[PDB]
This record gives sequence, C-alpha cells and structure tokens, in this order.
Amino acid sequence: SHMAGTLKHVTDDSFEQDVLKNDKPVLVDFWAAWCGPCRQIAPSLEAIAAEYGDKIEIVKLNIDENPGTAAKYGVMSIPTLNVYQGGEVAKTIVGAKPKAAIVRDLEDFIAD
Repeated sequence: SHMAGTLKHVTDDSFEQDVLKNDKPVLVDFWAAWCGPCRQIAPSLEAIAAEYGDKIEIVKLNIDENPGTAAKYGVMSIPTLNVYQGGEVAKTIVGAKPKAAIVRDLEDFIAD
C-alpha cells in the first residue's frame, strides 16, 4: 500500500482494455473540466485511490473528449462515478458527494 494512487485518463478507444477487462473493480469518474462539482470531488477521489488502491482503481473519462462512452452508459449528470466489475456497471454514484459519502457508497468493493 502506497502514499499515492494511480490515475489514468481512459478514452472510447482504451475503455475495453483499461476498464472492462480489469482484475480490480474500476471506479470511472465521468467528468468535465467546466463542471464545478467534478472539480470538488477530485481531491476525494485522489485520497480514495491512495488509501484503497489495493482494492480499487480510479480512472477518469472526460465526457467532452469521449462521447460516446458517456452516451453508451447513459451519463447525463456529472460527476458520475461508475464502478465496473466483470465488464459491467456494479455501482453508480450520480452527483458530487463528500469523501466519506463516496467511501460508504464504495463499501462492497473496498471493505474487503
């Protein structure tokens, strides 16, 4: 376990390899740079990925750059955090929340 977490900006092109085929659960943050609530959660996700990096991986999907993946998962409010396991969404958190609330929402993945 480490003091920093990993981060990868995933694309329409990389989504299968990076997310849908991952061993760990992957929290995909569907965001945009003009979204204040997305900016708000970014330190929380950073802290979470460091704290629980043995359990979960955090990646970001910019919806301006990657439409498509957004539209595939019906993402029309941001931030939306989808956690993927086995190539499908297992948990969805829609809208910005405090760190402690995100961690509760992630309990089934990061309690182990």
